[PDB]
Amino acid sequence: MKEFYLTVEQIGDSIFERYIDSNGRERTREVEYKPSLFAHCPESQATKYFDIYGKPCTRKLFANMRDASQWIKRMEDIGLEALGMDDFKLAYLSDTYNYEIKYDHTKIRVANFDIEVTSPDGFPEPSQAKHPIDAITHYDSIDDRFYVFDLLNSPYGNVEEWSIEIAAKLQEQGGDEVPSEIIDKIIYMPFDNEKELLMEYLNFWQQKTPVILTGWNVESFAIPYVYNRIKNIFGESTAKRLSPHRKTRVKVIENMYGSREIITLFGISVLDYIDLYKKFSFTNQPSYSLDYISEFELNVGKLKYDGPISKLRESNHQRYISYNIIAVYRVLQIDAKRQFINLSLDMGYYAKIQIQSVFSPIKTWDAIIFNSLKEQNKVIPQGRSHPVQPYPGAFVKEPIPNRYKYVMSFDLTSLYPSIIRQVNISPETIAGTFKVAPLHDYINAVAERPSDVYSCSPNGMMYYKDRDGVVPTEITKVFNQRKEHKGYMLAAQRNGEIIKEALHNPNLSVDEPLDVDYRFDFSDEIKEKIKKLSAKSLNEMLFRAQRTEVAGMTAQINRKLLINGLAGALGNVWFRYYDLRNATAITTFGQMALQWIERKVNEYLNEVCGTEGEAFVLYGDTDSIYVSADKIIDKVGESKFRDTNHWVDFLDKFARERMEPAIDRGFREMCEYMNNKQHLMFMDREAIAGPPLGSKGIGGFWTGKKRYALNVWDMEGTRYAEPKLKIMGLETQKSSTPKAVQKALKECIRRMLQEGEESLQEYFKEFEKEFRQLNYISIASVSSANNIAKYDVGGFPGPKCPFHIRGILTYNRAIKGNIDAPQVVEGEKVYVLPLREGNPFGDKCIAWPSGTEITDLIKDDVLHWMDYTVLLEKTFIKPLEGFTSAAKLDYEKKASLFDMFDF
DNA sequence: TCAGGTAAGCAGTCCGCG
DNA sequence: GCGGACTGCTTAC
Ligand SMILES: Cc1cn([C@H]2C[C@H](O)[C@@H](COP(=O)(O)OP(=O)(O)OP(=O)(O)O)O2)c(=O)[nH]c1=O
Ligand SMILES: [Ca+2]
Ligand SMILES: [Ca+2]
Ligand SMILES: [Ca+2]
Ligand SMILES: [Ca+2]
Ligand SMILES: [Ca+2]
Ligand SMILES: [Ca+2]
Repeated sequence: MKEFYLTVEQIGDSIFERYIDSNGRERTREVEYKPSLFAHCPESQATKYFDIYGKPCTRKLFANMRDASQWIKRMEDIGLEALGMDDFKLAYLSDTYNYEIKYDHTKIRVANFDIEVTSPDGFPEPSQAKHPIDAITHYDSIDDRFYVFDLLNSPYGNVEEWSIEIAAKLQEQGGDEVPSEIIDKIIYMPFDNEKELLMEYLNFWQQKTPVILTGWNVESFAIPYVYNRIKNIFGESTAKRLSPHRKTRVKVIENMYGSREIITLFGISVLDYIDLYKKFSFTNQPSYSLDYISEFELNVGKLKYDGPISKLRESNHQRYISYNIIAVYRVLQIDAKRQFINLSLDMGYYAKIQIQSVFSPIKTWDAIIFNSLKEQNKVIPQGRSHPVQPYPGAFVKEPIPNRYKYVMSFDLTSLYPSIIRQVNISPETIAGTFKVAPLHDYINAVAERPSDVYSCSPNGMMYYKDRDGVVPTEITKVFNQRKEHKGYMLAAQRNGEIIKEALHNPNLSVDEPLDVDYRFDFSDEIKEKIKKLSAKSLNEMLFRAQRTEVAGMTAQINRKLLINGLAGALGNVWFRYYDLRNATAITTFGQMALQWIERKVNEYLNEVCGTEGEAFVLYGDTDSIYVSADKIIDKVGESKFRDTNHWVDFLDKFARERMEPAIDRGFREMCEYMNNKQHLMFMDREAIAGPPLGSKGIGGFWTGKKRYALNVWDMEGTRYAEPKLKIMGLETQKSSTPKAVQKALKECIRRMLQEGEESLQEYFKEFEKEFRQLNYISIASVSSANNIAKYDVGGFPGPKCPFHIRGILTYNRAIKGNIDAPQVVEGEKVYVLPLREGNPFGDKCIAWPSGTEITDLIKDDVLHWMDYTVLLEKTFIKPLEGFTSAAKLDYEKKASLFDMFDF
């Protein structure tokens, strides 16, 4: 096997590297790496190094890394460009791994741990670390073992040994329901004192030093706590053994509001799973507690316990230890599903970066482009300082607020990256500028053709056409990877729908799930065998189909994130290739393409229906168009269809055979208009929407930009066994809206689109009548809480105080002088509820940490003074009024004349 | 909420709107 | 009441 790196660090004048050697063994080496940088020179000619612009460069080989860094400072003092990779470990990896890296994950030590620390006086601050660490579970992926370190004797209590036998038993037997599949994988180590616990942990850490270190909030809690605790007890040198190079750094993380401190452990890549989840999951949650995310991702219920956590070890150490083990497991289960570690490794090695750099598309692209250019002997430019300037983005059409019965959407494949490729936008393909006409002139094809020589964007920029730029070239590579995984995702989706179909008629027989690859469309053979399976086996298969879909989704959606991130990286001052000319060239081009093809679709459809000037495109956002299809359906007549699937077939055929060709023709013309290098505007049908045939459903509606709902039957080639509501923007999609309210609004929408005005009024009446039985948490609003301090004036709301902040301030007064009550954390999310006037809290609302029950100190009093009426109007009625009005219907039955009986 | 980008919606505060 | 200016927060793309 080829070697691969595990980690890389710069310490003084040494590169420190952990790696896997050609034998498959983990290794560590110190390399006094001498870096090279470059300077412009006259042709000469030496001379094999050229900058991206083609200007000749002399390589300057440095004695050590500090000389190289100091030289960069001198070149700035003098006012001259210091060229080349100034992040010296990237140059190191580039020289040391001059090939496409093939990693073997089973050789990489992925660790995930969680710790427990008991605290009577509130939250155990990692900076202080003044309380004993009384438990650590550390799973090791190489050993496949959960290592449990359990403190028996504490100032906060002396406990008995944990029982694995009691832990395995059901909650109903009195045990802790530790999953049977991990029981045998537990290595349990009890300790008589915390010193002996920490000493073994460090010895253990040394024998099995993590490469990849993860967990839930491990970066913000477990790592800083463990390091500081050890620091307080043994001294800093001992704490520093958490790093295989014995180097650590207190690092300050800045944001908009304040600053926290984390501990950088050199020679380890920390990928905090909460952070992977937030970057890669593409879900906005009301809470990021492990409990909450586990429920959502895995459908496993909350770990129940009586009393507060700060009394749990003392009252139930058995359960304490067991919940610490389950915590670690639940993260592994989430990763088994979402595969974010795999993803991170994939991308990290592809880019040749430190794995933890995957969180930064800027750092990822810097490296991909650097390695690409080094291969051609090209030298990268120096990073400059730029002032942050706003620039324009996409076009969003203003829709006429209305019901819309029949809709087909069309969408451009990977828009921004395709534009980069079509136009050939790169730092070194800039050819010049042309005199620009107002955008509408280019849209309506009446402006002077920008150029006869170069590939153009309507923002004024012209690009070379002889060769592909390094941005287009490299972005094409990641795009192709993305297209493979998306293939798998869509295939697993289709497969999922065939299984769902077969569930309508499950055979009565004891059998097993078929060994199949859900990444590929089911053969006719597999299809028939499925029609013969039991409900149990079909369900087990659906689950696997849905897991294959989620793995494909992660691999595809995040590659899409990386490629789109390049488009935006160009508009980021910290990026080596920041150029607002290039970022605006991408966005302006997109504005044109959309509005150009709106004009084209209108013309085609107006011609084919024999009308003049009617809008067929009702809406569009960034890269998609929504086309009214009422007139196409009405031409062949609604009564001419067998069932819903029949008109869905018909429109599918209309869109694939008549529409897309016309759209392709239109986009080809725009390519030759802008004189682009390559036609890559591919706009395929996405969704086909409408009511169930024979129903009073309205099909879909829009209330404004980014706010609409559609009843979808087919999406990207997936024919739904059950119609799917595609709701964009509306309150059902916002994390700030209550759960109960999301469900209810959704049902109201379902009824409007699938059933009609009457069915809608049935539900609203019933909801309104029962809503006061709903659990207080399921009707709380959620909100992130920033700048509580800013609006805090002596316990009371300052001027302009936000509603949710007032709720927090109210919560603070009610719990004042109590260290044990859960504190609201600045920057996290809170649940919010309105309070009836006259309450003992003395204000109109209260807030408390989301994902939690409100403390028993005030719960009863909160539940009593809860303003239901206000909740109903704000979160539910108002939004519903907005839907019903846009769609031209009523949620309350209005008074007619056909009713007054007997009169 | 350390970690590509812009567009644009809605809740709420404050206050004008004779 | 409702909107406009403004802050704060969230989603669509
Ligand atoms: C979803 C999304 C889109 N965009 C921009 C860039 C996209 O090219 C453009 C269109 O978005 P999308 O239509 O959502 O996706 P896409 O065209 O990039 O890729 P595909 O349709 O094949 O899945 O909007 C972002 O900048 N960030 C995002 O998170
Ligand atoms: Ca815990
Ligand atoms: Ca698209
Ligand atoms: Ca798409
Ligand atoms: Ca059957
Ligand atoms: Ca789209
Ligand atoms: Ca097509």
